Amino acid sequence: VGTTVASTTSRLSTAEASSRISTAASTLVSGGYLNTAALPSVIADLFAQVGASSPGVSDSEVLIQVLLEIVSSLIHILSSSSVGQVDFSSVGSSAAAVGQSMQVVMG
Amino acid sequence: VGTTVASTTSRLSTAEASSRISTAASTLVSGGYLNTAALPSVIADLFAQVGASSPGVSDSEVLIQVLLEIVSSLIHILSSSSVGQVDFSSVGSSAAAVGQSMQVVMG
Repeated sequence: VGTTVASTTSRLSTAEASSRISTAASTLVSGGYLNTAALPSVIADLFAQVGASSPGVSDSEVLIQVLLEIVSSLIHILSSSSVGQVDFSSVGSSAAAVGQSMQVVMG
Repeated sequence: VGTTVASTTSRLSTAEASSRISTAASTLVSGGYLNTAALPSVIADLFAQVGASSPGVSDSEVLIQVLLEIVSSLIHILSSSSVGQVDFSSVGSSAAAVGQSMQVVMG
């Protein structure tokens, strides 16, 4: 998986990755916060745009790119945030929400 | 990669993943915000914890688990956050930070 990281990172350092990330973060917190109703939408989009440019790529490599853009977006958001008071009793829904989104990337 | 998602999600729904996520988020925003100095530390930890339980697993499957816990944590945080004013000029460092952390997971 190592060599795979050096492949997706090379394409993520391009202007293209910047645009996608902007749309992923712009929609992720569009309404004003994290919308699970878009989580699966953004993930499916990124994998679609990137998957269309590299159809001969492997499901793995393409996957590493989808997560690279997703994190890059949400991450850029926290940079400004301050992380107030979060309840650990939410991790359950958080892990479930993400686990369900993956279902949209594979189908 | 589809079958891989149904494999990591099955183990992520266990109390084990819950704990890991707690430390991933508790430390991700410990100081009060996102610390890039820990980004590579948390990712390397999760990959180690899960990698120690499933040594016969594939670098791919194990990878999908490392990102599943990371997102579950950060995500659980936003649930409480309100996402103030974020600058798109931060995406660059965001994508770079994550793209650099991967190097700590495989080296």
